[PDB]
Amino acid sequence: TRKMWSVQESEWLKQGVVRYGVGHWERIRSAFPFAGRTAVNLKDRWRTMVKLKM
DNA sequence: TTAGGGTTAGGG
DNA sequence: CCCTAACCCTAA
Repeated sequence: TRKMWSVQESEWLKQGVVRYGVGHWERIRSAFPFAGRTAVNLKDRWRTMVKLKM
């Protein structure tokens, strides 16, 4: 069953993009305790986030 | 391993 | 429901 991204999970992705740049999905995943999220999930979530503008 | 188009299932 | 966010597919 798919799982909605929490606000904490979302905030981790913003700080990861700030600290390491966009496209560095596997580097951002190792910098935060992402449980059950792959680097592709992070890439998809970011595209989702820029559409909703977050 | 990531980018970008495509797929799907669950929540608004 | 059914739209869209969370998924998948794959070239390079």
